[PDB]
Amino acid sequence: ILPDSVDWREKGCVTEVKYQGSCGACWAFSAVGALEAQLKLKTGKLVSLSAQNLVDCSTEKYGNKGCNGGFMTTAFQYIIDNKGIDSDASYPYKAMDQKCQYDSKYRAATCSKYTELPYGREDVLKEAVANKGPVSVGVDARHPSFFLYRSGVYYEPSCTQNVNHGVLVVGYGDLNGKEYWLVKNSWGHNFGEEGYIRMARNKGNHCGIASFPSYPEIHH
Amino acid sequence: RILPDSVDWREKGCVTEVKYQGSCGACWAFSAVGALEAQLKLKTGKLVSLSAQNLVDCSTEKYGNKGCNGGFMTTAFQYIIDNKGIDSDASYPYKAMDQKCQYDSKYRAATCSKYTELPYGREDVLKEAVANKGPVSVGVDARHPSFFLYRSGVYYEPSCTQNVNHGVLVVGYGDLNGKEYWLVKNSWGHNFGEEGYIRMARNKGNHCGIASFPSYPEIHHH
Ligand SMILES: CNC(=O)CCS(=O)(=O)N1CCN(c2ccc3nncn3n2)CC1
Ligand SMILES: CNC(=O)CCS(=O)(=O)N1CCN(c2ccc3nncn3n2)CC1
Repeated sequence: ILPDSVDWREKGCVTEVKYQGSCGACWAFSAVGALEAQLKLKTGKLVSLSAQNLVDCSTEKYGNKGCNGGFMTTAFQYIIDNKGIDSDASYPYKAMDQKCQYDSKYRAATCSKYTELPYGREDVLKEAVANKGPVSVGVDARHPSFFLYRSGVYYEPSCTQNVNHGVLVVGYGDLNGKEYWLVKNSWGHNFGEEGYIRMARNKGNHCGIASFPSYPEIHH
Repeated sequence: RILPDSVDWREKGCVTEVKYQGSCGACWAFSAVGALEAQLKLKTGKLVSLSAQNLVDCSTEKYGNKGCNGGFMTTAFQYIIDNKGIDSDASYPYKAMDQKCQYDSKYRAATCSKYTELPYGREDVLKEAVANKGPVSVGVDARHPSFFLYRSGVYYEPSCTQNVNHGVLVVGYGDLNGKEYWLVKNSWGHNFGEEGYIRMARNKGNHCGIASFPSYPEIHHH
C-alpha cells in the first residue's frame, strides 16, 4: 500500500532550487536533481551536482544540444560512460554552452544504471516516487499559465502530452483532496511556490507528467 | 559477448515484406509494427503484417504522436497495450494520411504485454537483444544525401550524427568484407537500397545514432 503523500525535501534528499537563466538546460537540472537524491541515499551527503558538466560534455554523442535541449536518460548514460559527474561547486553553472571541462579529480557522484518508467502510468510514477526517490520527468510547460503559476494545484485545460521541459518530481499529495505531483523547477526560488509547482495528478497524465519518467541509481 | 557472429531474422520467417510509407512521416509506426510482427510469429507461428495506419490514426495526442508528422515506437507499443490490440494491415490498410481512429477488435491480429527500451548507445546490448529477443525498433539519422542514394555494401557517412529523425527496424547484423553492419529494414519500398534494406556500420561509435533509442515489444503467454 503506497503512502497518501510523499515529500523528499523532508528526507534531506533535495538541493536548493537552481536558476537555468536563458539556457534550455532543464534536462540537465532534472538529471542532476534525481542523482542528487540517490547520492544522499548512498553517502548521507546532500551535494548539488554540476548541470554545467552535462551541458558541456553530454553533447552530440548523447543526442543533446546543451542550451538547446536534451534528455535526462542520455545525461545518466553520459555519467555512466564518463565514470562520474563533478560537483556544482567545482564546475559551476554559467547558462552557456562551453567546452567539456570535466575532471575526475572533482567527481562528486557515479551512476550505475537508469530506469525509464512505462508511458503515461501515474500509478507506476507514484510507486517509483514513494519507493525509489525523486523522478526526472518531462512536462508540457508551453502555456502562459505555467509561467504565471504562483500557488495551489496547477491544471491547464490546453495542456498536452507534447512535453518540452525537464523537471523533478520530489513528492505527491493532495490539497483538500485535489491530488498533485510536487515538482522542483529550475526557474529560481522566486518561481511559483518558492521554486516548486504542484501539478494535477490522476488527471489523465496532465501536461504529460508521466509520459517519460526516469530515475538513476548508484552501485552498492 | 557470447552471441552469434551474424543474425538475419528473415531466415526465421519473422520479417514481413518491405512497406512504402509514401509522403507520410509514419516510419515510427512501421518500425513499431515490424518489431511486433516478429514477436507475433515467434509466439503463434504466423507471419502477419500489422496495421501501421491503425497506429497513425489511433496512437495520437495521448501517446505524444502526430501521425504523418512523426511519433515514437515506445508510445506506439503502449497504445497497443492500452488498446488491448492492433488490427492486421489487411483489415486496416495504409493510406499515407491521417484518418479518424477506425480500430475494431473484430480485426485484431496482435497484442502487446510490455516493451523494453535499451540503454543509450550500447551496440553490444543491441547485439544481444537482436540475437536473443528478435528485431529491434531504432531511430537513425537518415537526413544525409548519401542515405537516399544507398545501393549496396556497408553504409558509413562521416557527416552522420546521433540526431535521429527516422524510425526503422534492425532485423540482423553481421560482417561484409571486414565491415561489421546492422541489417536495417526501411519503409521506403523495395526500390530503396538492397530491396528495402540498408546495412549500416556497426561498432563505429553508434553511427547515425542506430543504438541511441532501441526498443522491442513482447507478447505474454496469457
Ligand atoms: C529544452 N527542453 C528540454 O531539453 C526538455 C526535454 S523533456 O524533459 O521535455 N523530455 C525529455 C524526455 N523525452 C523523451 C522522449 C521520448 C522518450 N522515450 N523514452 C524516453 N523518452 N524521453 C522528451 C523530452
Ligand atoms: C517522422 N519521424 C519519426 O517519426 C521518427 C522518430 S525516431 O524513430 O527517429 N525516434 C524515436 C525514438 N525517439 C526517442 C527519443 C528519446 C528517447 N529517450 N528514450 C527513448 N527515446 N526515444 C527519438 C525519435
